[PDB]
Amino acid sequence: PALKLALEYIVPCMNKHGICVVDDFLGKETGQQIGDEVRALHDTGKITWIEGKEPGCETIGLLMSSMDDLIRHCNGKLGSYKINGRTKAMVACYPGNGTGYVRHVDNPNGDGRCVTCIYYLNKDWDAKVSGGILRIFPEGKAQFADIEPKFDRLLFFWSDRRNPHEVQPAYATRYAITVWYFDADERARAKVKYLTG
Ligand SMILES: CC(C)(C)OC(=O)N1CCN(c2ccc3c(O)c(C(=O)NCc4ccc(C#N)nc4)ncc3n2)CC1
Ligand SMILES: [Mn+2]
Repeated sequence: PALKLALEYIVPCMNKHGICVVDDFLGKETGQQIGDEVRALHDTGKITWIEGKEPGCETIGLLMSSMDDLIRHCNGKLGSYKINGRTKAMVACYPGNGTGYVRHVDNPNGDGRCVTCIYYLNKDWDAKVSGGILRIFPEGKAQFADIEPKFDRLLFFWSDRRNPHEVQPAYATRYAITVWYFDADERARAKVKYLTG
């Protein structure tokens, strides 16, 4: 029921808060398969872009298609964005070496990315021992939000200056897939801007 989810939760949740969490996105079996697909690429070789239709990246493609389907079902009711495209999936490994990520904005200079979309692959993850908590600071709010990189969790937020985020140090290696959805007008203007100067 993606139509229920998008329209009843994601959209109003995003328009009010700029951040939306969807736990238990694909289920245990589906998630661990995506987890296993990532672990395979890490070890063998076969921060890298995955198109979605490679050998050993099928369930990654399902995730992406699922991700996409939810975006479709929002019916262009996320802000006033015309999402007509996205990046490839960034499959990254995040070491457990007690280093955290400095507070940043994902899209600071209007390159076209309007929505950050992140899926976490950390089974039985316990931030109380392992760390790696995401702190987001909604630009014009009295509160900030700590968010665990929990298994089978899907996280949406505005990529722009509204959501600066840092990640606390972790003491165990982490896996997450990230996708950025483009606004049509914004992405168009950035392309011409680059070429025109
Ligand atoms: C094609 C076009 C020019 C549009 O985009 C690019 O070329 N990009 C997009 C921007 N970009 C990156 C790369 C990396 C980025 C990045 O780790 C973050 C970010 O908040 N990371 C922290 C983090 C996230 C998950 C987990 C887990 N579990 N632990 C820590 N946030 C933002 C990040 N942005 C570099 C590649
Ligand atoms: Mn970021």
